[PDB]
Amino acid sequence: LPSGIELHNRDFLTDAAHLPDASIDLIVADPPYGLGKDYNDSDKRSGDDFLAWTREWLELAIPKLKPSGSMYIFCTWQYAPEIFSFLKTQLTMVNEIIWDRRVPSMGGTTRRFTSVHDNIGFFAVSRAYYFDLDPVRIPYDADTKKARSRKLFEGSKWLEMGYNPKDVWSVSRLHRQHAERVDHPTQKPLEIIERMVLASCPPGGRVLDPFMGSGTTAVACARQGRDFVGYEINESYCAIAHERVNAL
Amino acid sequence: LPSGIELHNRDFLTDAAHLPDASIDLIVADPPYGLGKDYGNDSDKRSGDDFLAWTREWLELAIPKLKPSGSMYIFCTWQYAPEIFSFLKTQLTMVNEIIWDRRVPSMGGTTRRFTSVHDNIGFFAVSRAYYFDLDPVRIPYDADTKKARSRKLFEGSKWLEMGYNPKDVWSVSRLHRQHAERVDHPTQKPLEIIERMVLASCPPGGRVLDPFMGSGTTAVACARQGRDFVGYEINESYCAIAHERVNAL
DNA sequence: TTGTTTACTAGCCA
DNA sequence: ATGGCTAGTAAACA
DNA sequence: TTGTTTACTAGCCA
DNA sequence: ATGGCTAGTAAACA
Ligand SMILES: Nc1ncnc2c1ncn2[C@@H]1O[C@H](C[C@@H](N)CC[C@H](N)C(=O)O)[C@@H](O)[C@H]1O
Ligand SMILES: Nc1ncnc2c1ncn2[C@@H]1O[C@H](C[C@@H](N)CC[C@H](N)C(=O)O)[C@@H](O)[C@H]1O
Ligand SMILES: OC[C@H]1O[C@@](CO)(O[C@H]2O[C@H](CO)[C@@H](O)[C@H](O)[C@H]2O)[C@@H](O)[C@@H]1O
Repeated sequence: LPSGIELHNRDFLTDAAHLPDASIDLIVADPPYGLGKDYNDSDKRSGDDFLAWTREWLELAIPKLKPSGSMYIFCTWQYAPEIFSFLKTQLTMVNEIIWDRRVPSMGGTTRRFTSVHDNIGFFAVSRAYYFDLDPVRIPYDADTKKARSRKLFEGSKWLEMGYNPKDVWSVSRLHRQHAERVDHPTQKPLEIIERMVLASCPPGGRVLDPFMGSGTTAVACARQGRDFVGYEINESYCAIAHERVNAL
Repeated sequence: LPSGIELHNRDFLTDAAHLPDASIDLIVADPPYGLGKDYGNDSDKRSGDDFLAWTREWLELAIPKLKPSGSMYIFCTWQYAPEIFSFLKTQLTMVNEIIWDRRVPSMGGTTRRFTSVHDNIGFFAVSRAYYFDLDPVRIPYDADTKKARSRKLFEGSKWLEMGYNPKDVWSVSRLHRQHAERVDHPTQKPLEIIERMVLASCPPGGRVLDPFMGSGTTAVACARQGRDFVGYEINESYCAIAHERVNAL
């Protein structure tokens, strides 16, 4: 395991104290959504119970942010207004990013529009948070270049280097047979996590994942060169995280 | 003006008495986002608690106008969506959170954030027996995509042979100024998405309310789809365009 | 071209 | 207050 | 092929 | 407390 890469198979809430306050540049928080998934009982909480537990781990993770830190939190629309409304009292919301998973959730419903997107709250401790777009700009290919280029835009940073990813990221969910896929139920694309890691944490900086699971953020910090602290209570997920960071 | 489509050049929050309680099948509300736009008025200049109290006020007037099967779509920005949705969940139940991918991002010149190309829409319902019909809004596959999707497991399926759910993310590009449908409105919404709402959550003949009709896109939607419509808008210029868009059908 | 699957069925009736 | 039966649900990876 | 624009800069300075 | 100046921000309509 590399320098700065820390994998703790420990309950984050008990072992948060073991992490120094104001010592993490970025928190990549993909916690249980409260959707009844089989991880333990972590995602088997619903309603005000789940909201209370969410707040409980958030008040432990927030103080560990440096004055320049930022945070991305994954959630479902079913709870996003409340969790975001709470986090707006503690930090400032810089963005709401929509992961358009392209592939919709199945079930067989016809009484509503099917879920295709996940909500991501992008918060910051202060207005002097760190944000660097250049590493995450998306380049135009030759054809997309020739289409967007005009003598009003020639030389513009968005044209030559790349455009802003925007607050909706259209990336397909990892198929079970995808090369990236491992033995985790709710994996996250490396594209997404890597974008966030590059855009809000200095090189060699510290990224905390209170609910790390497969080490997706761990892999994202291994490459791109950033320090990482992870917390996953499931032994098998920590194993797969190790294998994922020990193959780069 | 056609029958069943009513256009009012007044303030909504004050004519709410006129509207009967439990008469509206569907509310399609596109309110001021609290963003500083100039609608010819200063309604979108409110921010923070001012904006949110004003929002909750007009909402407390609009909600009783929905009959039990009633539903509501509400446009908003991510800066105020958590609070607005949190309040509305105490009144009605949230069925969906639809994200309007406007495809074209907001301009300004920032490099410290992610440019906006999403608007939030809250889909709430009064009861669990709310009206909803997906078949009018199913998206049919074309001769190439259905072929790419058709497997023996899916042959004869409702979603394959007819059309799939539009999902809670609608990637409909914003209306360019030179676009044919575009009128002289600062924040015009495309006819596609409002027509989708009108077709799905309002039965043929039902009454739709747009407290902030603007250019009357909901009026055109209700006229083209055989649904009654009522609207409110203080700008007479916007109401004039709202008219013209309906008489042109 | 094809098997298969991913964080988000639901309304009745009993 | 609580299950079970039903008609039903996409895009994209290997 | 090309002009033009649409609900959402941002920090500094005199 | 107030503009102004800067360095910038894109898909898609006509
Ligand atoms: N108290 C807890 N502390 C640390 N991890 C937890 C805790 N409770 C649940 N978890 C784990 O958090 C993970 C949530 C996952 N959605 C994270 C997946 C991860 N983002 C990935 O891309 O693979 C689950 O695997 C849980 O086992
Ligand atoms: N009290 C008010 N009552 C009725 N309309 C109002 C009020 N305040 C502001 N408005 C208008 O509400 C509209 C908000 C816009 N989103 C309407 C756009 C409209 N959905 C369209 O299709 O273009 C503005 O045109 C306002 O002038
Ligand atoms: O608006 C529904 C919304 O509420 C949530 C919590 O955000 O669930 C709560 O409210 C439901 C109302 O239908 C109850 O069924 C549920 O018991 C309660 O927790 C979400 O599940 C849903 O998105």
